[PDB]
This record gives sequence, C-alpha cells and structure tokens, in this order.
Amino acid sequence: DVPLTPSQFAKAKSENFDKKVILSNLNKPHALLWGPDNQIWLTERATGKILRVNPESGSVKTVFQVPEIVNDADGQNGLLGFAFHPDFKNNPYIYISGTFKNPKSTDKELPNQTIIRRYTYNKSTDTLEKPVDLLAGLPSSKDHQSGRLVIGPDQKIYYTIGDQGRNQLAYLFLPNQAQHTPTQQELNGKDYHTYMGKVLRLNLDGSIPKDNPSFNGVVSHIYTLGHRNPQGLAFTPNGKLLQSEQGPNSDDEINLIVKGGNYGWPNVAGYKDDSGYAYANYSAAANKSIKDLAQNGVKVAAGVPVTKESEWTGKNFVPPLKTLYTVQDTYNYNDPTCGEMTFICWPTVAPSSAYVYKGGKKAITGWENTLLVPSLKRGVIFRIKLDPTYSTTYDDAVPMFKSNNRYRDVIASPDGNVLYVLTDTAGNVQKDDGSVTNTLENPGSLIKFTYK
Amino acid sequence: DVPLTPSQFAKAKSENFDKKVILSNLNKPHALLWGPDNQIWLTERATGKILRVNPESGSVKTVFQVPEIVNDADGQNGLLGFAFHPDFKNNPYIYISGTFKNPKSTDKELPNQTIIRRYTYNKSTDTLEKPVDLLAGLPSSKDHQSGRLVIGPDQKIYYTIGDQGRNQLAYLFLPNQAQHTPTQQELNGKDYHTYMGKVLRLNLDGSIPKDNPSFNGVVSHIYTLGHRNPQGLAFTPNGKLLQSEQGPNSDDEINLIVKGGNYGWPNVAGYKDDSGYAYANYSAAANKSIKDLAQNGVKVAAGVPVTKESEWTGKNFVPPLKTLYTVQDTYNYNDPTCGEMTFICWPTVAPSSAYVYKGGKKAITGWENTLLVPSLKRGVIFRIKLDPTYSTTYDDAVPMFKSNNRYRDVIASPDGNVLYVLTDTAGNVQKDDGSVTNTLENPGSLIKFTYK
Ligand SMILES: O=C(O)c1cc(C(=O)O)c(-c2[nH]c(C(=O)O)cc2C(=O)O)c(C(=O)O)n1
Ligand SMILES: O=C(O)c1cc(C(=O)O)c(-c2[nH]c(C(=O)O)cc2C(=O)O)c(C(=O)O)n1
Ligand SMILES: [Ca+2]
Ligand SMILES: [Ca+2]
Ligand SMILES: [Ca+2]
Ligand SMILES: [Ca+2]
Ligand SMILES: [Ca+2]
Ligand SMILES: [Ca+2]
Ligand SMILES: [Li+]
Repeated sequence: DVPLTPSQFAKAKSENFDKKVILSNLNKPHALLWGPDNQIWLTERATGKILRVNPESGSVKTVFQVPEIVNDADGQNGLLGFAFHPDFKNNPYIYISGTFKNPKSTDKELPNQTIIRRYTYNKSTDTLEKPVDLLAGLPSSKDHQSGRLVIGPDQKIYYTIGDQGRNQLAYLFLPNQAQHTPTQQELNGKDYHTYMGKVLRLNLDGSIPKDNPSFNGVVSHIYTLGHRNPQGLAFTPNGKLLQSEQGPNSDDEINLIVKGGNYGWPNVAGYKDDSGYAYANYSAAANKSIKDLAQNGVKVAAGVPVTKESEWTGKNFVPPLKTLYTVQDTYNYNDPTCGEMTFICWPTVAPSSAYVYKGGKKAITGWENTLLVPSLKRGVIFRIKLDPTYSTTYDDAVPMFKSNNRYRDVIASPDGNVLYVLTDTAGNVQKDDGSVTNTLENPGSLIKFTYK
Repeated sequence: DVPLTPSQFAKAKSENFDKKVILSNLNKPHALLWGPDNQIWLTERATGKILRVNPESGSVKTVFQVPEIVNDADGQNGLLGFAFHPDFKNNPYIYISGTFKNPKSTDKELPNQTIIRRYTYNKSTDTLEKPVDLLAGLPSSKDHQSGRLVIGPDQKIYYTIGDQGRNQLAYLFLPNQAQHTPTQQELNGKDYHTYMGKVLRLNLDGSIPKDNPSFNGVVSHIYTLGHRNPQGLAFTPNGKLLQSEQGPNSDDEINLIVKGGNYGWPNVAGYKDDSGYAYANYSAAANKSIKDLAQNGVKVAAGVPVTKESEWTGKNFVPPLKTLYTVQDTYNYNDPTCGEMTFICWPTVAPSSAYVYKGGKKAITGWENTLLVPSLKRGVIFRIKLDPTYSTTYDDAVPMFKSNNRYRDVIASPDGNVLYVLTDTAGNVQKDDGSVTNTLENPGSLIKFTYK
C-alpha cells in the first residue's frame, strides 16, 4: 500500500471512543492478555514482572517476577513471550520466553540465550511456581527479538523469533540467518543458531512436532522462515494464522502464515517487486569500514554486494497480504522536506503486534473480521478488514487513536466494546504535523478505549 | 512480479516434453475441456462449432454448430462459454455463452447481446438439442468479452463477463461499468447493463442464488466486480476459485475470487501501489476529441481527469495474488530499443485461461498444486505454484513451451503426463529475441506435449 500523509494520520482521532488512562510509567510494558479470571495481565519487558490489573478499579498486583531476566537499557531484549494455556481451568499454565545469560556462550558480544519456559499458576498463593524449560539455547541479541508466543487450535506453541538485527546498525556485518535452516547434526547438538527470523512450532513439552514442515531435508522446530522482526501473531476463528512484521526503511508486512512458507527476508522486503529495496549483504562486503548509506539497499557504498529481489533464487516464497508501505525506487529516504530526522518520514509504521478482533455481545459496528495492528512510529492503531474466510484483506489499513504515543499492544474485552492498549515508556513518534518528537503523551501506559 | 527478459523467455523451451500437433485446421479455437466421455471437446469461436477429439487416435467430429453466432473479424466476440453439467450421466446438459443479435438494441454500434444458454445432449444421435436461454440481454461488444463458464462445487454457474473494452480504443469515451451494480428496478426489467467486468454466479436455470452477495444494497447475479478481461476461471480441489485476467499496458493478474469482493478495475490495476498505472477516465473528459496517449494513464493529454489508485474510495478491494507484471512510474511504454511495435515489450503476458493441474498416476514431478496460465503474447504456458491449501502463490510464474504461438487454453490428461493446448489462428507474438512476429508456427491448432 501507499503511505498515508501526515494530514491523513492527524485526522484519525477516533472521536467515537472515550479514553481513560489506567496506568502510566510502567517499565517497558510489552504484552497484555485478557486473563482466565477476566482481569488484565501484562508484562514488563525490562523487569520480568507479570502484573494483573483490575478492569473496574485499576488496582494492580505484581503476581510474579521472572528471575534473572537480562535487559539492556538500549535493547529490545528481556521478558518477551507470554500466553495462558487455552484450557486454563484444567491446565493452569503460563508460557513465557525471556532473555537469560547463556553460561556456555563463547561470544562475549552475544552472551545471552532465549528460553521458552512454562510456569504453573497457583491460585491459592496467587503466584507462579514450578518452572520448566521447554526450549533453551535459542539466539539472543539486543535487536529484533520478536518473541510473540501463542497456543494454536492444534495445542502447539507458535513462537516468533526475529533475525537478531543482523545486517543493520550494531550487527551490520553479521550474516543474516533468516533464510538458513539447521542440519540434522546441528539439531542433534541442540545448536539453534539458525533459529533466527522464523516462526517456530513446538510441542507443549518443547519437542519437535513430527508433522512440522521439512526444510532442506530436515524437520526442526521451524514452521516458517524468512522473517525480519515479526512481533504480531494471532489465529483467526477459522484456524488461519495472521502476522505482522517490521521491515527496514519500507515494507512492514501483514502476512498469512502457512506451513513451510518462506517469507523472503532478507532477500525480499514486502512484495518481490524490485521497488524501493534491494538486499545489500554487509557480511559479504570487502571490508568492515564500509558505511551503510541507509537508503534501503537502493544506493549503497562501494564494496557491498547487492542482490535485487528478482535475482534471488528462492523456494516457497510467500508475499505479504499488505505492506505498510511500498514505495518507488526513486523514493528519497533522506527526503529533506521533513527535518534533520528523516527516518520519521520513512514509509513504515513499525507494527508492534497483531490482534484478531472477535466481537461479542457489544461488538463494534463494522469491525467484523478485522485485524488490529498497533503502530509505534505513527501513534495509531490500524484496523484492517479481511473477508469472512480470512483469505484476503479488504481495502486499506485504517488508522485510529492518533496520539503522540508508541502503541505496543492491543486487546479487546470479551463484549468487544472496550479496547486495552499498551504504550512504550520511551522512543520517537510522529506528531500531527509530521515531525518527530520523543515526548510521549502517555509513557508506559495501559489505556482503555470505550466505544461511545 | 518483475518482468522476465526476452532471454529468460527464450530459454523456456521445455526439452523434457515431446510435441505433437493433433489438429491444425481449426478456426479460432477457443475453449478446451476434458469431457465426461474421456474425449477432448473444443470450441471454434467464430463458427460456433463444438468439436470432439479422440485423444488416443486424433479422430474428430463436429458435434454441433451453434446457429446465428455473431462474430466480427476484428473482435473477440462469438461462441465463448462452454461447460458440462458435473453429473452429465444423469443430467446431459451443456452450457454455453455466445454473441447473438439483440432485436431490442437501439444502438447500431452495440447491436448484440450475450446469452448464456443450455443444450441437451442426445447420445443416440450425437448432437445438441432443446436450447434454453438461461440469461439473455447481457452486454456484448467486440472487446474484453471474457466469457469463461464453469460450474462450481455448489452446482452454480460462474461466468466471467469483461468490461466490454470501455475506456480504451473504439470504446474510449464510454464510461466503464466494472464498478457499477444494478438497482432493484433494473433487475425487475432484466436490464443487465451493469453486468460488465463481473464474475456472475447463477442458478442452473439462470435465476439469482438466494445467497449471492449484496452490492450497494442489492443482491443480483453479480458475485464479484471490478474486472477488466478475466478469461481464466478454475476451481481448486478444496473449493477455492482461481482466476486470470488481462490488464492494460501492465498488471495482468492472478486472482483469488471471494464472494462479494471488488477487484478494483478500472480504478486499480494490479496492486493499489500507484506504480505504472493511473485511472484516466476519458468518458469524463469534457472534450471528446481528446487523445489517449496510451501510456497507462501515467502520462496523459490535457483534459482527461486522472485518479491515482490510492485516491479511489473503494469497498471490499481485493488485490491480486500475482501480477504479470508490475513496473515503476519511470517505466517507458514507448521504449524505442524494443522495436517499432513497442507494445511487445510492455510488462504484460496477456493470459488467456487458467487451469488447475490435478496430477495423477504419471504426475509431473514438482507440479503439485500448480495453476497453468497460457500466454498469448509471450508464447509460453506459465506454471504457478501454490501452497497445498491454495491460499498463496509460491515463488514466480515459470514459463514453459516457448514458441511463436499464441496459447489460448490448456488442459492435462487424467494421468497428468500429457498437456493439451489450443493456439490462436492469427495475431502477434514475441519471438525468442524479443521482437514481434505475426507468423505463428502452429496457427489454429490442438497440440499435445508428452512428458518423456
Ligand atoms: O521508521 C522505521 O522504519 C522504524 C522505526 C522504529 C521505531 O520504533 O522507532 C523501529 C523500531 N522498532 C522497535 C521495536 O521495539 O519494535 C525499535 C525500533 C528502533 O528503531 O529503535 C523500526 C524497526 O525496528 O524496524 N523501524
Ligand atoms: O501486450 C498486451 O498488454 C496485450 C496484448 C494482447 C494481444 O493478445 O496481442 C491483448 C489482446 N488479448 C486479446 C484476447 O483475445 O484475449 C486480444 C488482444 C489484442 O490486443 O488484440 C491484450 C489485451 O487485450 O489486454 N494486451
Ligand atoms: Ca523499520
Ligand atoms: Ca516478507
Ligand atoms: Ca519489495
Ligand atoms: Ca493488455
Ligand atoms: Ca484487479
Ligand atoms: Ca497498481
Ligand atoms: Li454459427
């Protein structure tokens, strides 16, 4: 899709909702869920705290704090995945993922691992207990961790793990592994270094499902590959799997996740269109003093090999359902017509989640079969219509709740007339007038939007 | 997708198949079917003849000639739709569509109608009898008739009817009706003038299914709208409906047809990307001597209103699964480096059909879940892979059987190792080196390709 203008974002004020801020100054709140007790549960990525919030009064209790979570002030690591067992009455389990020290790391630049872990909720002591590591030794870095964790209708764990930031900024010269898959030998050794830029599908005990797809002749935890930073993952009522993902300077994506698919990253951003992106592989550059021009591979410094999207020899490439956004090759990523901070003008929205709106007794008129996608950079939440079979999007991503906030997650109440939203404590966001600000209106908040 | 080069087309010679011409004396052969008698049936568009060919021996019979079919030498009208009832043993019906004079027409420039008609097959005399007009008074013209007629798993007729060529060449100043829909009053008077650029869904007696979708508050025969020239229509084994469609100078499409969808034409060609096309509405030009520069609306003469794809206010817009092909706004539709007939290099392939490959006990390796799309202009048959649920394409359109032929239709034998194709009698086609020729290697032929 084509980017909206600053004026088109500014008018998306959602006057048909009442806003109430329930909490602010949470410490990097990240995921929120409607709990089995019809209370709101949310995580703090930086602290490992799991908080429960009463919808009526807003009273908050720190139910548990995941010990030994590692978080860097400038990093996207910490406490990440968070899900309840779907049959919680009979299976009172909470599933998380988190950044933890890796004691066998022999790489001081990458000292941590990601672990997917199960906890048991004890209703009598009202806390979590009896941890069990389901899958450890996963990649960890400060960038593009993703870490969305959901339980599918098949009672498998689906877990997004980002490309760790390879081929940009602090990890510019590390080779991106989004396209790579393990050998049988690596699997035998539990060497999961290729579990970067993937959707994983795990048995509830952490083992490899025997019906997982095969990649390069090996069945592993990998379900799909070729992802950058897929922070959104949600099943539809008819069992399909929708997803949002952050692109580079362009081509954030809404994807339909299909078993064994290849979503193209880093060789293809968005559609395979050779439009506004090319794959510049800095790990293959002649030397590591070369500079990233940050023009999305359309123009690069001498010495870095570039591969057009159309030159990639790919298998099972699956294009996005929608891009937010795609631009022409002649697009100016340094466009001087906004300020010294051109990145705010890049044709992206930085989607942070993806939530399937299920309606209810007070369903919002017209919202049938929609996907809600919060935007960090634009300070909106998108509403994206699909057809009733969730086979295609209809029309465009409709912005809502415009504010100077970085929207991080969103759910709806069971009745469907109330939305609950998390915002980041810090970062940049685009103002009504299109310029950037790092003054956020509601830092680290839980916000309630009630349909009038 | 990005266009293949002339080199890339010329290399698609399919040396793994043996070619044999079965018939070479056909006049504008149009549709090809594997019949319920395990014979090949095919149509001649201008004569109205229905032929049956023994696939083993090659003997042929003219089973029937549809009387009073109207065809213009410079036109795409004539005998079009052709399908068997799916339970032919117990319901020996054949359904056709055709161009016929319209005795009610008061327009000497549009004197004809399209009629969807049923015939009863008499196996004792081997001919068609008892004609019955199921739906009459449909639009007719020389351009963009489409006319694919299939019967779905719901035992409804699905029928493609093109946009009649409005807003180009001889019909430049007629307002395109692809987006328009009937009022209830128009349905009462059987005024089907808005049945242009549609997929229709009809009951087997021609009536309106009671569960057809609503458009602008009215349920009609329309199932989907917003099409230009959709000549390919085919159901998958799991009940999904795939389609191919010719775009203007760009953006031929493979579409997934979903109930109630809007496929965007003429406001959107291909994706809603504002890339290489814009909607120049010559009917809205105040001056009717204005010229169409034929640069796909990117460059226009003074006086014609132009709407960008992103400026359209649309409802239920469904993007294509794949475009053949999409180019940048900087694309040159007049590239003199291509030869004096610059249209031959345009980023299109002119798909003429769409066929779901079902395999069999001699299925061609790697062709699971493929869609075969014949190309008129490039003289190839494309193979397009989808995932096993037919929810997404995988990778690109792979060209096959390159020759100096205009491929019009394609089917496969039950065992899956033989493909049968029809070729046009006349027209232009791209040669190995990219230039244009109107010398076709196999004019008006039924050809088979056998895997060896
Ligand atoms: O303008 C863009 O394209 C853009 C903007 C941002 C932004 O939020 O400022 C991000 C981003 N997302 C996170 C996150 O925690 O999800 C952290 C950052 C960051 O740059 O610090 C990304 C991206 O990561 O692709 N792209
Ligand atoms: O190069 C292109 O884009 C292109 C090329 C052709 C071509 O075949 O030469 C056609 C076309 N298709 C039919 C048909 O019978 O289906 C007739 C014609 C015609 O131009 O006479 C179209 C189009 O109709 O869009 N576009
Ligand atoms: Ca980005
Ligand atoms: Ca992708
Ligand atoms: Ca792209
Ligand atoms: Ca065309
Ligand atoms: Ca279309
Ligand atoms: Ca387009
Ligand atoms: Li005839």
